[PDB]
Amino acid sequence: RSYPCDEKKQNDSVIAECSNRRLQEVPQTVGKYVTELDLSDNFITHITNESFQGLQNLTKINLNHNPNVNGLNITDGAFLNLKNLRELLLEDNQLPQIPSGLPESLTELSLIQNNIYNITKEGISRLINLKNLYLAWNCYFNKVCEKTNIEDGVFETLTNLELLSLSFNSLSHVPPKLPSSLRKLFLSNTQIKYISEEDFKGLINLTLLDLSGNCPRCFNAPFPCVPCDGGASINIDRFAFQNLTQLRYLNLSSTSLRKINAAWFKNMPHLKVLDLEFNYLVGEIASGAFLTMLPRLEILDLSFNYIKGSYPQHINISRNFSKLLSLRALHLRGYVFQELREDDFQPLMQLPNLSTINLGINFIKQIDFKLFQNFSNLEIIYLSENRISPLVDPHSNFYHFTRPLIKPQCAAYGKALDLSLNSIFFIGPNQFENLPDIACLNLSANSNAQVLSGTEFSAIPHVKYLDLTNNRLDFDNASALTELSDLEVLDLSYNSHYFRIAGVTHHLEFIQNFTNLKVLNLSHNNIYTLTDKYNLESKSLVELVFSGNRLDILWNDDDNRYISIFKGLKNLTRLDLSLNRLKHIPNEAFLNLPASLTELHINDNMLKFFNWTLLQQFPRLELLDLRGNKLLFLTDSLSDFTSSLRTLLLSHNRISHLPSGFLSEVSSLKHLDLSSNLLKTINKSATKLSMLELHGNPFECTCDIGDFRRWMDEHLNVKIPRLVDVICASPGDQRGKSIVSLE
Amino acid sequence: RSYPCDEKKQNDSVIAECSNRRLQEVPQTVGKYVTELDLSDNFITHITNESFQGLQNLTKINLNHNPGLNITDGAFLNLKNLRELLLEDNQLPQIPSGLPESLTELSLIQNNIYNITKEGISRLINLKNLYLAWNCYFNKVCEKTNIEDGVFETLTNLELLSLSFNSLSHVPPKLPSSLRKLFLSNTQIKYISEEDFKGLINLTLLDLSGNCPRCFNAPFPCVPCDGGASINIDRFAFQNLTQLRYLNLSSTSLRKINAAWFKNMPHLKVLDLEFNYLVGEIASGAFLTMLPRLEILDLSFNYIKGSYPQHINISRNFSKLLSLRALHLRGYVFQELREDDFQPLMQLPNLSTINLGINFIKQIDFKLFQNFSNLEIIYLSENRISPLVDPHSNFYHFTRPLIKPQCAAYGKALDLSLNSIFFIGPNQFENLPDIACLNLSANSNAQVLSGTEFSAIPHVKYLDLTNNRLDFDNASALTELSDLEVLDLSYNSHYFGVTHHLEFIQNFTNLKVLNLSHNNIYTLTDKYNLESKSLVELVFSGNRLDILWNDDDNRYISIFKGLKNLTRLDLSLNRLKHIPNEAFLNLPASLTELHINDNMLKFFNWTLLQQFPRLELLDLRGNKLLFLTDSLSDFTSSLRTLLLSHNRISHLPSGFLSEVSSLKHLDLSSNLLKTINKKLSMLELHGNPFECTCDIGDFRRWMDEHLNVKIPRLVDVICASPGDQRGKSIVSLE
Ligand SMILES: *[C@@H]1O[C@H](CO)[C@@H](O[C@@H]2O[C@H](CO)[C@@H](O[C@@H]3O[C@H](CO[C@H]4O[C@H](CO)[C@@H](O)[C@H](O)[C@@H]4O)[C@@H](O)[C@H](O[C@H]4O[C@H](CO)[C@@H](O)[C@H](O)[C@@H]4O)[C@@H]3O)[C@H](O)[C@H]2NC(C)=O)[C@H](O)[C@H]1NC(C)=O
Ligand SMILES: *[C@@H]1O[C@H](CO)[C@@H](O[C@@H]2O[C@H](CO)[C@@H](O[C@@H]3O[C@H](CO[C@H]4O[C@H](CO)[C@@H](O)[C@H](O)[C@@H]4O)[C@@H](O)[C@H](O)[C@@H]3O)[C@H](O)[C@H]2NC(C)=O)[C@H](O)[C@H]1NC(C)=O
Ligand SMILES: *[C@@H]1O[C@H](CO)[C@@H](O[C@@H]2O[C@H](CO)[C@@H](O[C@H]3O[C@H](CO[C@H]4O[C@H](CO)[C@@H](O)[C@H](O)[C@@H]4O)[C@@H](O)[C@H](O)[C@@H]3O)[C@H](O)[C@H]2NC(C)=O)[C@H](O)[C@H]1NC(C)=O
Ligand SMILES: *[C@@H]1O[C@H](CO)[C@@H](O[C@@H]2O[C@H](CO)[C@@H](O[C@@H]3O[C@H](CO)[C@@H](O)[C@H](O)[C@@H]3O)[C@H](O)[C@H]2NC(C)=O)[C@H](O)[C@H]1NC(C)=O
Ligand SMILES: *[C@@H]1O[C@H](CO)[C@@H](O[C@@H]2O[C@H](CO)[C@@H](O)[C@H](O)[C@H]2NC(C)=O)[C@H](O)[C@H]1NC(C)=O
Ligand SMILES: *[C@@H]1O[C@H](CO)[C@@H](O[C@@H]2O[C@H](CO)[C@@H](O)[C@H](O)[C@H]2NC(C)=O)[C@H](O)[C@H]1NC(C)=O
Ligand SMILES: COc1ccc2c(-c3ccc(O)c(C)c3)ccnc2c1
Ligand SMILES: COc1ccc2c(-c3ccc(O)c(C)c3)ccnc2c1
Ligand SMILES: *[C@@H]1O[C@H](CO)[C@@H](O)[C@H](O)[C@H]1NC(C)=O
Ligand SMILES: *[C@@H]1O[C@H](CO)[C@@H](O)[C@H](O)[C@H]1NC(C)=O
Ligand SMILES: *[C@@H]1O[C@H](CO)[C@@H](O)[C@H](O)[C@H]1NC(C)=O
Repeated sequence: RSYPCDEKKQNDSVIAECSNRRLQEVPQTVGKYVTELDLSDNFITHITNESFQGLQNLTKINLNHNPNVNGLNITDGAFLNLKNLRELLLEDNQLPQIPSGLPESLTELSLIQNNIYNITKEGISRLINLKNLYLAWNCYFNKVCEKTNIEDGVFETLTNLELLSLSFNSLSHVPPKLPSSLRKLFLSNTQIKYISEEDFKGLINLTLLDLSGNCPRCFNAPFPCVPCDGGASINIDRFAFQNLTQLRYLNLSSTSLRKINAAWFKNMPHLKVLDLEFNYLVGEIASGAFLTMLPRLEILDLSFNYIKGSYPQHINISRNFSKLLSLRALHLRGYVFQELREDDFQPLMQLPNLSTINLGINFIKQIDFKLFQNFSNLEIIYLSENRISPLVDPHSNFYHFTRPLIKPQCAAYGKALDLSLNSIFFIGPNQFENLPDIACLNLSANSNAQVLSGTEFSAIPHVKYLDLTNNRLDFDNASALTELSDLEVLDLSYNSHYFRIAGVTHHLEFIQNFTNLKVLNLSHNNIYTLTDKYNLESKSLVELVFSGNRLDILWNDDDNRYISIFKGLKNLTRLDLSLNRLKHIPNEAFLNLPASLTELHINDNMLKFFNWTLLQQFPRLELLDLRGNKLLFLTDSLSDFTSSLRTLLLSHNRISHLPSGFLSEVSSLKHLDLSSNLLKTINKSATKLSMLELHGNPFECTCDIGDFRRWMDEHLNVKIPRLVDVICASPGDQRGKSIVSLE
Repeated sequence: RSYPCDEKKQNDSVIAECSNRRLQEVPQTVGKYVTELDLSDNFITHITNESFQGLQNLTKINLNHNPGLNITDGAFLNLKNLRELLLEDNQLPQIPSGLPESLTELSLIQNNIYNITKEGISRLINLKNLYLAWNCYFNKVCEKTNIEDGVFETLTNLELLSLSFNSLSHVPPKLPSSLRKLFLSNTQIKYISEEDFKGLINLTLLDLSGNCPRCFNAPFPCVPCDGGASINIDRFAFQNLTQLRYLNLSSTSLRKINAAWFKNMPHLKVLDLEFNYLVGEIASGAFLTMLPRLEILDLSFNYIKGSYPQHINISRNFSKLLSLRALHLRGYVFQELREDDFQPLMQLPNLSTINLGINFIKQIDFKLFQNFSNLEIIYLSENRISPLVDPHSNFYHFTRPLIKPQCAAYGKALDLSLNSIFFIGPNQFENLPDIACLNLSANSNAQVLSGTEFSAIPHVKYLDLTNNRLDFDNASALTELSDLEVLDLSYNSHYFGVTHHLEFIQNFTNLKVLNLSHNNIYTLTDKYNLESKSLVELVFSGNRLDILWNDDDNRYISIFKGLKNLTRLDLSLNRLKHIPNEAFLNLPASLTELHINDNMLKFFNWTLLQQFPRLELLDLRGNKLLFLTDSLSDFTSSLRTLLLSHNRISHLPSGFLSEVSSLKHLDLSSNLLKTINKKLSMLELHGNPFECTCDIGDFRRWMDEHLNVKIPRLVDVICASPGDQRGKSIVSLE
């Protein structure tokens, strides 16, 4: 049993997860087999040639974010002992210089978020084996440095370097003497205003070049931002990319470009992805000579080149967009325009592989929706943050929202269409005419108050995943949504009435109708009474998320109407009853919970009593989640009630005693979470167990606890995570120390 | 010191607050003098002869929300000065037998009283206001409220009679002539006879709302008459009702309004026609010519389902409304407002309020609001303007000012909240009248303010920009409003790690109140001080003063040093563990009210209160404070109100109060005091783990010696130990 780090196999090696544990120094108590050690986000202040002895097999060390709440003191040659160190991460360490005498065995070095202003031969030219060198975020908006200083030809000794990142350093100019081994050169936000012909010669293996943020488009810029003055674009010489014939990724976002020289791509027959966000290219989009130079371009971002002060009727799309044969995703966020017509997108209708059109946040009023029928491969039509009316961390892409436009689980069903955050206040009768066949649909957050009658979705009868979150919908008619017989997922999360006055009823009879409905989410609907039918019914449903409702009211109904609300959901395996303000559950009510359950969540309620006997009603149950409640005790023999339960989550409760033979014998239990409770100790009197969580208990650390210590040691198979936070409250002297420290 | 009731005199009388104390019976522990006894919201089950034994000097008794409640026939008879009895939410099956003739007001709301019998109330001759709403409404038991013939006819001083939320089917016969306010909402009365309201010549208010309701999109249950069928009101229904000031026909499913209804009704002042089907009537509108004295017309939510018309059709007969003060056309739902459409309201001399909330209007011809003599309130919330290039509440017409009063006070108010003004248009404000109060809240507004956006309405005194994404980095931002006094930027953040420039504040000659709550301010660029000679109030809640004051170079040690007129400052929710000792001394010495609550303070340097000779109120609630100083007098003589609840203070320094004569109100509720040892007016102790051992029944006597000092919530100052005692109130032990 390791301490303080959590140690485990990874692939074919053993790894030491030692992060966020308040260590003031590299431990010497690390396993012998460990080759990767993560000490990041700690209180480590100094590193000497002695810190990592007896650990010479180490391949990778991560020291990021040390220390927390002056920087890190790295003695010279501190690491020269480690003859196998490949990857060394020193990020956010407040380093004042490149540490000297770093092992020549290194292949990946990261020194981002430090105060390093000199890049010297001393520091890193002995490191002939570097593949990946990351020096970013060192001089930006800081009294010093004035300017990062790059000793002429530091690199070039680096004949194996493939990745170099100098982004976010005041460089003013591209370093000369860069190795020809480079494939990826990151120079975002480096105050490089001009790109000579000479600057990138000899880099005939370049696959990626990042020059974003040079001559920022500073307008409404979240971070500080010093534009070039004259509002001038970066200045790239004509033939400046002529011997870059491998370039696959070019990121010119936020370089104040008005004009794009088609010369730049003359020798770039493979350009795959072009970032042009945060520029002034409305003009160039209208004409665009350069579009003829990019028959292999797969991803084009022209987002956020709107013209301040302006809100034009139509978008202007060059004919040349049709020369983009290989285009897969066109990102046209925040161009800002009112009407979009069939004819405006004629160019894109020919592109065979175009599957994503992103028209996010253009505040568009009218769209000619039939136009999307005319595309062989549209999979994702993303129209969030428009005005359609009813119809009668420095390791993140800084500029292009890379996470999915639409929830995988929704898009997985087919063509997706996102109309969230528009003006669709009711669903017009022509709302969805001329749409192609949509499988996934977002109407979230449209202040939408439709009285659903069963005819609103007839034009797209095959929607499978429907997101209606954050509207004001009325599904009192039991025909509601019936035209969607293939619907599999429904999200009514956060749905209320338009008045947001307390006292709203709900009819849930529409649910029973669906023969393959699988997931329904009524979270935060504030349901306290159903009208007429007091049972939900489904032969298909598998998941109901009922959180943020008033089951506390429903089950305390003195006349007993909701004793079986859920029983008729006959296939249900997962039920989330969290946040329902539950003090206790009528025994009768709990025994009507569908016997089919596998996972039950009653966490974050106010339960003070739980009838462990009732788990006999539930032969298939595996996960029971009673976290964040007010429970005082546990039944002294669980086995007798269930032989199915795998995981029991009790954390954030008021349990001070473990019953005798509680764990002897739970039998089928693997994960037990008794963390943040009121245990002071554990009897030896209290198995197939494999996680036991205990951090956050006010443990009395005397000789009484010694029982448990030797139970732990004689049960290494049972993981107990997070030891650091298994804290003695008493008796300080002991207080604050980990219960693994005593004798 | 009355227990358990808190007692205090108001005018000649004397009140005994006695609610929310978990009482199971009527204390015989009651001040003999008490004339008003409030017992509501408790755990009471029985009322007897000698539940009020020697209390003949009682005048009002409230027993609402208890615990059903059981009352002995004649339980109240003894009390010959009993005027007002309130018995709501009591689960009563019948009207208590034998009630004092003396009653002028009775209330039996939210009970199960299905029969109104002479036996019950025919003796109560002096009744003026009788409330019986919500007894027979959607519970299978009681199909119908049974009302004895002429039961109310002996009540011949009866002014107000409410029976709303009861199935009656028809207006009861034999009502007394002295009725002035008859409330019959939600009663299932689809027909009004001529005889129903015969001769009620003192009526000023009639409520028929909710009979044959517009059930479509109704929050609570709802059942229309058969078909979309309207209430049926006989042509003569209202013929002898000349006094009527108030008529509520909300949600009666009206398509047609018979102008004859108003023939004999020249003084009608307020008329509710909300939630009906009168798009037609609004276009034609005969009834409109019969309403010369009407002041508040409400036509809200008459929208036709499925429809979204370009225009609104106002009949020209809208000009026959010469007394009009407020028109409420919410939820009509239309797309364009042309100058011509509101011709009929333009010379109505006293029209001060137009409310067009929730119409989803895309375009308005704004110059038209210039053709109005007395507009004060133009309410356009929840439309689509683009950038230009409880029983006793009102079910339907909601009452709560349309615009914060504080804003409206300044002059003409324009609320364009919840529209689509995603930036500020070059011509957004051209051809508006002279606006004093503007609400731009929640338009997803990303304007980079440059100092010229507002110059067509430069006389804005109160500007509300909350819930947008404004960029005010430029030092000229908003300066064009040199008369600006209130600025609200609550919840403003970038549309995507964002820094702030605040220089713009200094330029204002007359700015009173600045609100920056929830701006996640962690850094200022260039200038590190806020500066103003006018600012009285700053709200800096929900920002990163923890980061700013833990700067290495100490840039922000004088962030507010230069708000030299500052009286009120709010540093709540800033994640403060620790305020650097001299940063605290650089807060305006002008300060009167300093709020540092809902942070994480471990320590507080009580000495530094010397530098603040004006401080009346200090608020440190919701922190982790361990200690109070013993010598608070040395450090201030100004402080009146100190608030410490929700801290970890287990010790009260001896003679802490003695002598901080200045202190009037001291809140130590929800702290760790186990006890209290050896000129104040309130002291809050509840929520403390008191030890109820014999030592420190000192404090118990210290309470007796000082009756002047008020302790609220006494039933909740609760022994934790040794217990046994655990759960008992401190007051009870011996
Ligand atoms: C309304 O209610 C629904 C139903 O709950 C919510 O939608 C579900 O949301 C949950 C998360 O809240 C989703 O669960 C997550 O799925 C992710 C996708 O998993 C991939 O890989 C797994 C491997 O097993 C596959 O099963 C799956 O097909 C995918 O290929 C996972 O990333 C998530 O894993 C979580 O657990 C592990 C720990 O075990 C963590 O390491 C992860 O970080 C993570 O937290 C998780 O399982 C679920 O898939 C959604 N379902 C549907 C149908 O949409 C909605 O969110 C809710 N709506 C609103 C508004 O709240
Ligand atoms: C941003 O900060 C603003 C300034 O703090 C917030 O506005 C303030 O809101 C408080 C309450 O949150 C108001 O105080 C209330 O005012 C009413 C009315 O007071 C006036 O009239 C009464 C008689 O009716 C009289 O007694 C007073 O003397 C007043 O003249 C009080 O009745 C309440 O008890 C309470 O004090 C401030 O008045 C108000 N200031 C302004 C300038 O509006 C604002 O809400 C904040 N924004 C957000 C989003 O939170
Ligand atoms: C149909 O429209 C009717 C208007 O014709 C509505 O009648 C109004 O009913 C409301 C809600 O029950 C009632 O509530 C208010 O009155 C109580 C008494 O007023 C006191 O306080 C005020 C304020 O300071 C003062 O001006 C008064 O003199 C008095 O002292 C208040 O306790 C309560 O908080 C509330 O303000 C209205 O007074 C009543 N209007 C009249 C003129 O009687 C009716 O509600 C509506 N029906 C439905 C179902 O919506
Ligand atoms: C400008 O655009 C380029 C692409 O043209 C962006 O390059 C990408 O940068 C992101 C963020 O670092 C990289 O993602 C990372 O990948 C690695 C390795 O698989 C992983 O460790 C990280 O978790 C993350 O997934 C991405 O690889 C890199 N793209 C390529 C093709 O190398 C660049 O960030 C843009 N510049 C700015 C300032 O936004
Ligand atoms: C439908 O649109 C809404 C709004 O765009 C999406 O909501 C976002 O969801 C993610 C993950 O659930 C959150 O982190 C964001 O904060 C949400 N944004 C907002 C503005 O609320 C929603 O996920 C979309 N639905 C689908 C199925 O993709
Ligand atoms: C501007 O418009 C907003 C939106 O209607 C108003 O916001 C309300 O503020 C009050 C507090 O005064 C809250 O109780 C409500 O919840 C808010 N309503 C909404 C819909 O958010 C705001 O009051 C208006 N500003 C002024 C100055 O009148
Ligand atoms: C003077 O400052 C501005 C600021 C913002 C805009 C915008 C704008 C607004 C909100 C948005 O979400 C997007 C993408 C753009 C459009 C036009 N003109 C402006 C002028
Ligand atoms: C069949 O269901 C509906 C539901 C709602 C409407 C609405 C509507 C929506 C939301 C609102 O706030 C207002 C005031 C009206 C307008 C038209 N036709 C409808 C049809
Ligand atoms: C489109 O995608 C397919 C399969 O991924 C690929 O074979 C084809 O080359 C692509 N089309 C073009 C024009 O590049
Ligand atoms: C119930 O759902 C499970 C998947 O959760 C599935 O294996 C089973 O076939 C379903 N049975 C019915 C009747 O829906
Ligand atoms: C400072 O505040 C006081 C009280 O509101 C006021 O009388 C005075 O005019 C203000 N000072 C300035 C310079 O505006």
